[PDB]
Amino acid sequence: VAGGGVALIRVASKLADLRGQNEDQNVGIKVALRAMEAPLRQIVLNCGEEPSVVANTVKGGDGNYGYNAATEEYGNMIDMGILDPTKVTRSALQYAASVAGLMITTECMVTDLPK
Amino acid sequence: AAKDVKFGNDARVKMLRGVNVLADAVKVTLGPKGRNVVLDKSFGAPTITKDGVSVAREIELEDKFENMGAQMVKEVASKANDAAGDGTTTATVLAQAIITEGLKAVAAGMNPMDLKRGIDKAVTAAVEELKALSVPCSDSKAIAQVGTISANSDETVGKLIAEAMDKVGKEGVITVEDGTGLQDELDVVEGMQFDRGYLSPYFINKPETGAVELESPFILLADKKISNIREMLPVLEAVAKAGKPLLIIAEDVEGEALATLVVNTMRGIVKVAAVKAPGFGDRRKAMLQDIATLTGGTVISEEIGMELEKATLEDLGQAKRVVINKDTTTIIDGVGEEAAIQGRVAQIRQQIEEATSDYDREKLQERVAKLAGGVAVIKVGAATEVEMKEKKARVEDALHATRAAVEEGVVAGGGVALIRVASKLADLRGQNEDQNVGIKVALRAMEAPLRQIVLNCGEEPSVVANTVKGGDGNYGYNAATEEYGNMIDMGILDPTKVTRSALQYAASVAGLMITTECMVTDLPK
Amino acid sequence: AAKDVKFGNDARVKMLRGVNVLADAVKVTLGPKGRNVVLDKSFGAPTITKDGVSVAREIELEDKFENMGAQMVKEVASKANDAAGDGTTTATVLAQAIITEGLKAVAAGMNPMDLKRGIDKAVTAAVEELKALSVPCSDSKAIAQVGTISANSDETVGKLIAEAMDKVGKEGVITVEDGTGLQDELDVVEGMQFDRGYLSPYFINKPETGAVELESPFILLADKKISNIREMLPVLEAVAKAGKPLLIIAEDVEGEALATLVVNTMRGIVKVAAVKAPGFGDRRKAMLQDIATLTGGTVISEEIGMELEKATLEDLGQAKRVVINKDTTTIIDGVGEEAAIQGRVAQIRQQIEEATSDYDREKLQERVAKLAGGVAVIKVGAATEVEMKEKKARVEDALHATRAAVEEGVVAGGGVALIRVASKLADLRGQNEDQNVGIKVALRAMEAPLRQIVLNCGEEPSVVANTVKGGDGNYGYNAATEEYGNMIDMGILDPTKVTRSALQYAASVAGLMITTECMVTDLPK
Amino acid sequence: AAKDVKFGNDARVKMLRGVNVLADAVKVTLGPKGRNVVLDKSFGAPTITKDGVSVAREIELEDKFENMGAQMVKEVASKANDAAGDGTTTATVLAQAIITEGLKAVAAGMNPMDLKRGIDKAVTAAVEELKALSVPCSDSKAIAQVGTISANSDETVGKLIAEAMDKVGKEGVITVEDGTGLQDELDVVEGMQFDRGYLSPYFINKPETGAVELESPFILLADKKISNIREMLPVLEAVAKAGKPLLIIAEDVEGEALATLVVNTMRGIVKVAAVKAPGFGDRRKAMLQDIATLTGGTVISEEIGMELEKATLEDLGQAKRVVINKDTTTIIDGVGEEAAIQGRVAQIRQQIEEATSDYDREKLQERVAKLAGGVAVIKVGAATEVEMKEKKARVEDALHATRAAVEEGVVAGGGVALIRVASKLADLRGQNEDQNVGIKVALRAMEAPLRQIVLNCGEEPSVVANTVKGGDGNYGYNAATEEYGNMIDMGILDPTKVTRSALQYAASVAGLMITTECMVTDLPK
Ligand SMILES: [Mg+2]
Ligand SMILES: [Mg+2]
Ligand SMILES: [Mg+2]
Repeated sequence: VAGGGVALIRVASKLADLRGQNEDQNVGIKVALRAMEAPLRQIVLNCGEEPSVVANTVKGGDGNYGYNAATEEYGNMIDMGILDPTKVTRSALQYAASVAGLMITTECMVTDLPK
Repeated sequence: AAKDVKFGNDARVKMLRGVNVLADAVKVTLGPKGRNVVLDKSFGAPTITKDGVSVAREIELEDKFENMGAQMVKEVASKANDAAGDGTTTATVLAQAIITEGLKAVAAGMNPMDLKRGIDKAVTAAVEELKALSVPCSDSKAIAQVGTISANSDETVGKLIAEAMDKVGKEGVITVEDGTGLQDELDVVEGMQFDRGYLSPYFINKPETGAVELESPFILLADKKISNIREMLPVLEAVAKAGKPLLIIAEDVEGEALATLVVNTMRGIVKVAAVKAPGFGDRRKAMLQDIATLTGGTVISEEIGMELEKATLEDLGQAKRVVINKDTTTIIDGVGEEAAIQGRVAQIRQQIEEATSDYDREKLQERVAKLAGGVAVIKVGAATEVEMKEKKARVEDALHATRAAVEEGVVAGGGVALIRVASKLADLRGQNEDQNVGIKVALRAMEAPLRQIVLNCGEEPSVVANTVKGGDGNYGYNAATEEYGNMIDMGILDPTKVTRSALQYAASVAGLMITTECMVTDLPK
Repeated sequence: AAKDVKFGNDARVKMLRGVNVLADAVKVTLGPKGRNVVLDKSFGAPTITKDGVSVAREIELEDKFENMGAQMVKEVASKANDAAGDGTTTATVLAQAIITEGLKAVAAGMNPMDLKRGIDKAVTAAVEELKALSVPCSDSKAIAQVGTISANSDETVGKLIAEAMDKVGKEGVITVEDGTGLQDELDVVEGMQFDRGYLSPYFINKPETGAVELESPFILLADKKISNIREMLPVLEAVAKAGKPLLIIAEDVEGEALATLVVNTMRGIVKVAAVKAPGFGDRRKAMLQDIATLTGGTVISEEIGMELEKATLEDLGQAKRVVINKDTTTIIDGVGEEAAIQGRVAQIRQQIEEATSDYDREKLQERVAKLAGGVAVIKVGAATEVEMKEKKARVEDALHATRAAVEEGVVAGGGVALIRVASKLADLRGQNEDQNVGIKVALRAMEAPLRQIVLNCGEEPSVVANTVKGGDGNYGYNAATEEYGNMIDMGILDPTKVTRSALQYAASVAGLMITTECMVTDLPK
Repeated sequence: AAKDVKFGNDARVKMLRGVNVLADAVKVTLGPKGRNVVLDKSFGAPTITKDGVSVAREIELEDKFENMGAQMVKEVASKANDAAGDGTTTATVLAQAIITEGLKAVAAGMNPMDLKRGIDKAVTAAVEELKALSVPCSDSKAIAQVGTISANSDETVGKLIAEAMDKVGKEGVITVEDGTGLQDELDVVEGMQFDRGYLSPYFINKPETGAVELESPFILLADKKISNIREMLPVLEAVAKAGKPLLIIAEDVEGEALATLVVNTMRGIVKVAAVKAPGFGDRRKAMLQDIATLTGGTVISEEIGMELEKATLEDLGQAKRVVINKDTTTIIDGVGEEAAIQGRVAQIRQQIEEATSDYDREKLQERVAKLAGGVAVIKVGAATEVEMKEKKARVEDALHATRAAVEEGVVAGGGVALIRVASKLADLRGQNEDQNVGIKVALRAMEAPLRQIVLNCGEEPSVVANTVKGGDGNYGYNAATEEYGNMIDMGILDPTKVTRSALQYAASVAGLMITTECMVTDLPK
């Protein structure tokens, strides 16, 4: 799939109408969708460009169209040769959401005393 | 007193921390989705306001260096409001932006003087671009539209202002007063206006407008400098008995005399205000006599051998109303006989024929224009007193906006005019690299107003700013409705004078602060 | 002075901490099982009260930001009591609930302005739902019932109020005085009432009601602004000799004149009160002559050339009693000749015939209604003086409740009306998700009054709230008897005006506080 | 262990503080009027040195972030000395200059990556300019001149080096040893040199040159990785009895085997050093056997089934001297019979005939050149032992200088070549403004060496720097004599390799440090 973090922002854009059983779940959805932009924005931030503007333009397009962070031009990311294995992007998201879900639902922590 | 002296970077960051407190306090109120500021009053409940000027007045800091920084920007930013009736907040936000990026550059080791000269070059260029972008406001239809937009989409206000400007002209004098019923009124009366403000800000009795309003006052006409109250006592006691306020127009009031009249008005033993007589030299003496004839008083000139001690309340002229602000004094409805005034006018026109110089003819022509022209008086009517006072305020505010619109036109509001103008000056360069940075500092600072407005709305400043640069002319972002289009058509505009004044004043103080190497103030204790 | 400036979340928590102190102090008194609050005075034993208004006025906090928070809610919550005679405590509890949940949402990163817009939309909807829920109070039977319920199940009070409103009408003026024996009295006399309150809260001599009562006072009628005490010395000295109190009705009393009169009354050398003249412009001059004919005084207009220094006792009008509060001035039993008043009335009924405008005839119809209508005077009787004063208080309190009930009807009390209306607005939405949260904040806040009442009773708020939502109409939980049923039937009700006013004022200040980004106050020391 | 983590600017100023301590300590020694640094050792009187390398090795800081800054610059600056035999101090002063100005730019808000790319572009360009400015050093006359200048104007040293290079060629191997009397000696012996350095810096027994020098050592040749010392014990014990040092040439020596050998050498129970065998794969196996034939030892290959435990003293080869530094190993005067070596050479020349590939022939030709070529040995003679050791040091130092001069030529010394090259790159630009600043940072940094030299002399850096830019070519300022002229003619020069290496290594770390956003280190605990 398209690399440079645009695959995650692409699929998040397709899931705007996704809802759950209640309002709390709906927020949980929007939290996840908004988090899927974090990789792209960070890549763009490291380049010294505005994350908001690039994220905005990438959402505008469809498919594997995105922002090549190296050359600072938009186009088909697969064609330009900026890609990731689907397994990588999938795995990264699922593992991220796994630990995030556990931490959000943590009410108690037990550890040894400072000294 | 022993002084605390700071230098260089140490001094400049103190100023910057001061300007930040001011700017950050005022800039929250900017735009249609502007936030509230709560101002404390230890005699009742606190004020909740979205007026950036009200907030600015309150700002004073404990650190004396930080305070100096805040007071410098306040001083200059307020001059924008004095000129155009708007854009103190804008001037403050611009100043913050220019100083912040200016000091970054100074720390990067660039010459302050070159930075200043680069900023100034970008501003001169930007002002010319504002002229180009400006849509004129000439015909009565347009005057009504601008008055309507300025008065919160109220067509009755636009109509009032247009009718008033039709009576006395575009360069005419227009007053606003309380109405006496539901009906609005428009009358022209014997009056005059000259460019002399109050001689103390402590005389202000209407703090909203920042002006002194005297109802049915006596006017003292002195052709001397009053430094002592000793010579004023027989006159002050004769007006205290008549129980009416007093305007003094002298060559100057200063020293003992000023201080005493400040404290008396504040305590409220006698309501008094003071302004310099208009002009200087021979022409001052002549204009004092013009006001004398208008007001039906006699000038008390020490040159023919009159003393202020022997002055009686017969000598003082009187009008229905006087309004003084920081720059101007307006005398409204003088009690002068039409015989005397028309006689004075005929006497001036005689001198125009005998005048040898062009300069002399022009000066005499602007004296006759004052006497002959008079003063328009808009009485604002409404159903309830609360509605009447509210509408009056909108009329005064719209009047100032429309006056400014007539002078220099209108440009896209919402901070769009500045960002548009800045986008046209990408290729502007200076004498060296340091000046080039000074330019880019200014151009980047011109986005600050828009971005802040967009930030207050809760939208991304960068994205909006980006889209607005894409278009051309008066195309911009309506922050209220969240749609792009022609800003003038959508009715979001500013007088070109406002935007111009805000930028020039902002760049003035910013340039001075960037080129400050030393500060001196009293020590904390 | 140097200021302390706070921003954003840091500022908003301070205000919330402040409102919590106010709300928590006042809300303990809410409901039939309300708790006592002990208020300290350093002249005697401390006061024990269940009056939330008494508690609120005492609350002032040391932290100047926290204080500003408390004073803002006090200011606005008190306007609920001014309008309807109840619901300051309710407004405070609502304000706390809206602010708390509002600020949680702001911290979650939702736009304050949208939250406000959502709250406001929920309120507008809720007010209409209150209109729908409202049971009218028209017939004199119903009036007596509401008066009885308001006066702590005393049927004598209900009868008194019903009989009074039967004589002077529903929109008639009704006064309450001390009785002269066991029997109650009811008399209609020459009188008037206009919407102008005291010009200084320091005139208040009956602090419980928060009102100025003057017994057999002279009334000064001046058609000018009084700024100096110099011009009212001959009149004040003439009033001191007669040893009667003085009411001043002028265009305005401000500055040194106001200050001097405030101090004089507090020292107690002369008892005086000042109010603005009713209306503005030409209509003011007319109404100032109406009170002149009623009292049997003459207006001291400077327009036809009369001075205040040449005003004797005979120029002042007089009445048997004047009652002034924050909004209203009532003139009771004037000494005007029936000939003069009936003549003035006939004169105005002449002008109604010659009136061209509908607006002119309705304004003249107001003035005739005041002069012709007069004022009802209830003299409350009892066995002892202690019982008499106690009953009088309940009559005044029930009178305001009944007046409000006549205007807008009655709804289920005990905080049930609010929770009922909130349950009907589950499907209300706004323009975006932020506004939707604003709605849910408001809806959830409307339960706060009920829950607090239930909490004070020692029952579970969530369970009761749950059951009340289950039912429909004016079915609710009687907190006194711990039974469910028709709240109106069980005699637990509020005037619709009270509940409405409390909600709208609560939402007003809450909306402003949520959209506050900056606060400015003096420095701790 | 728990870590201390710093980010962004906070991290980068720490590194700069660390680099400053290093650079400031080392840069005082720079130039002909360089100052002394006193280095404390707690076993005698302190060292007084003008050797910037000696100073650098001592520098270690308490603050762990500052230390990291210093250690990074040390690490790479030392690579300059490894390559060319000079310019660690120059590399350090350059690095300081690039980092200082680089971080000023980063704080001004310029993209670190672009700054780095601008710096790198300026350096690539500057290296090309150095090649253009370079005067070749080819003929034997020039060899002697450079050797003389490098050996402190001693013509005997220049001749010695020239005569040595005449014997074994320009790409020949040359050693320097202690003399046995007054006369100098030059002999060519059976030896070899390969590009593998010590496997631990703790093997260094000559800390001044930073080298391992073993006298009459045994050489162990193992075709395996040695991880455990257990397999080494029978060989180590046999060597301890003969009482001679041991060189281990294996595939690799790591883990417990390395650690044990490090501790044993530092204790001094057996003096031992370890290096990797040259090359990799099949080429490695062949070259191990080349060393075996040369030293007259046997390769212990586990491939054909030999164990290291059954290795006796006869299996080890021996030479008269081995010299190992960070990059190179030189085996001097092996005890291999001339029959066996010439036989091995003849055997390889046979394989050249049978070789099909050109790559194979070139690789075989390298191996023949090593075996057949041998090693030149200069024995330096003098009257006293003190004079002999002193001259020997100057010869070693001049030899490295001359070798470098032969490879890439010479350019103007005294920091002139860098300032000259920088002056020719004024019009160099990049892809954006950030890269342009990156270029100007680098060009301005290239002046740092000259300015520091001039500062140490007590003259004004800016004035001298200004004059040197005025001229062209190898015209510059002789800091010793305070005269301008052709720097090469005056005999103030540097090998082009030195100046090139110093600049590239300086820019290497400066680039990495500028583009650092996070640092991780252990806690102060
Ligand atoms: Mg304005
Ligand atoms: Mg009440
Ligand atoms: Mg060397």
